[PDB]
Amino acid sequence: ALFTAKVTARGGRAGHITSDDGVLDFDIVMPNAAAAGQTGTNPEQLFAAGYAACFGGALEHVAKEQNIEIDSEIEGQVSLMKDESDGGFKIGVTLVVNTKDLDREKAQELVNAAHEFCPYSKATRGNVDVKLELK
Amino acid sequence: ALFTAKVTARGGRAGHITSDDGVLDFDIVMPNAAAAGQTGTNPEQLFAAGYAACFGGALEHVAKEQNIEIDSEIEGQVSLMKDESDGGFKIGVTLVVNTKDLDREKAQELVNAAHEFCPYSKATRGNVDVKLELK
Repeated sequence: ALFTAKVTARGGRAGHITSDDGVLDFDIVMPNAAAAGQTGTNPEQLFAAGYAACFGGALEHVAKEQNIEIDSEIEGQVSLMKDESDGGFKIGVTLVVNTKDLDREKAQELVNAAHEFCPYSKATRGNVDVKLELK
Repeated sequence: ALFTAKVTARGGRAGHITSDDGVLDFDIVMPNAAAAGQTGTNPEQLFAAGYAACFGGALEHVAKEQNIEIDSEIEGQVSLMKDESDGGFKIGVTLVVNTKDLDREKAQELVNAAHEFCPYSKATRGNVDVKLELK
């Protein structure tokens, strides 16, 4: 292990998360948060944030390998969905990649390489149908 | 989609994340590259948060399905590891489930059930070593 990040979640779908280091400190909120005057995050948003960040790191590393400096914005879009197999729930993911002035052919190549490197892509491979979009 | 969470990552390993609602607004700081004492989050910490929350919520639900009102505390521990398959990186997860004032046998049963329910468990199936531990 290079490092272990620790976060404690108390109390379920209306609960609260505090990272070991205090950097993360939030309520977990339900769909009616605005109406109820609550503020916070949820597991989908946390997923979106992590995957966006993971993918940016991966894109930067693959580019580096080719001595390319990239200026990127990655929008992670994580959807909660009904799991008809189960009567339960599952996740859907889209990543919209903005690589600014990078030639598009190169952008396409590095996005694919990034998807093979990013630990979140590896963790979800074959379970989630991760859609990759360039702009 | 029931709902879609959206978060944008600017840059890479030392970049920044901002959720669309501004609730998450953080610099990316890797614990292995934070010599100046920089404050921030990372993909492993966001995943520890998210999976702790998801599992706590899953636990709550399965317990309620068994007519049990559970008070839950879950520590997610997400390690970044070397991946010898490709000389790259991968994540490992441990979840430490604290079920207070509750029978350990029933506790384990409920942990087993929450793991089938939690969408992050479904998402990572077979690709991440996920350890479920009690106390």
